Amino acid sequence: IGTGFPFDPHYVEVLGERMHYVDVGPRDGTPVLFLHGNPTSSYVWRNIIPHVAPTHRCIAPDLIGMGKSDKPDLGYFFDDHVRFMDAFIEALGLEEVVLVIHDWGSALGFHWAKRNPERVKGIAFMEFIRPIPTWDEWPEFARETFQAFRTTDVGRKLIIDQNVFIEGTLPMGVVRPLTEVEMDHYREPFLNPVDREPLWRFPNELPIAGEPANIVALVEEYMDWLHQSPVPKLLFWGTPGVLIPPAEAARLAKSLPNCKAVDIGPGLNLLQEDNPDLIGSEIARWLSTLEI
Ligand SMILES: *CCCCCCOCCOCCNC(=O)c1ccc(C(=O)O)c(-c2c3ccc(=[N+](C)C)cc-3oc3cc(N(C)C)ccc23)c1
Ligand SMILES: [Cl-]
Repeated sequence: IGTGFPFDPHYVEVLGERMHYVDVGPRDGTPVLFLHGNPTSSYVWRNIIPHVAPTHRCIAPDLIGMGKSDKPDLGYFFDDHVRFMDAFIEALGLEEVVLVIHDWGSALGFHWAKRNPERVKGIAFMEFIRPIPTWDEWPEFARETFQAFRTTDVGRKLIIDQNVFIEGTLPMGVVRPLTEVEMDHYREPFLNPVDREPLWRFPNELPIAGEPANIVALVEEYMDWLHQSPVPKLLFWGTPGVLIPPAEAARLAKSLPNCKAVDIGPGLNLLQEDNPDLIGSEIARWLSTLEI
């Protein structure tokens, strides 16, 4: 499994800030837009892109506050990410896209697609944001720790002051051990404790047991859109999962129109880090089939 990130940095000014993005592959045709989540960056896609890039343009931004993108003194609410991602997509002139999305990047991508349904030609997704109706549907092993994260004093202490989302949660979201290079590359954006705001606001945004009500609503709205859309869909899932347990993956593979579902083997949240070969191969192949 490659630890390298052999992509030249590109930057675009967005709302007066700058965002970093990978942009590889051919200049024409429909681009594939890869959206990471918490607490990753475009780095999470490094072993998936090289399988897609021979045939398609691959664009992988770092969310505002993350990666190599700028770090303005925001609250990094989901609304903030929405604003910056809408503006990134316009600043690059993108017209139609294929979306490849994960964790909070999935809330972004689905919320975009709902609002711009004529510009979305396919969606591949994995470990994605859906409403978690009660805390019982959060996995038991991570339950206590996510509940602590969703406080101000204790959660900030953990995420911001002790860097637990990077040091603890991130390796607990991958079945294989991450290597020290890997860990250092995920550490890099968050060396300064003050830059850890998004790492804490994210889990506080998770739509769990009805809260926060605004996020619950928005997520329900794009899940309804999704259930009704004929757009081609590709769902990766793993066992036991985190956000998407196998039973849920099986239900969505039948409930969503035009949905192909692919089991990656063992997986928790960062499926890309457990089976990037399968994921990149199956995306490249599926992309071919969107023309058939
Ligand atoms: C969009 C959703 C994203 C989900 C992201 C990944 O998924 C969630 C899986 O949740 C795990 C939640 N639990 C913890 O973060 C946690 C609990 C207990 C302990 C612990 O060590 O007591 C840690 C922990 C570590 C666990 C594993 C680990 N590995 C596999 C190398 C390393 C750990 O290191 C630390 C370090 C600290 N510090 C104070 C620095 C604290 C806890 C751990 C995590
Ligand atoms: Cl999160």
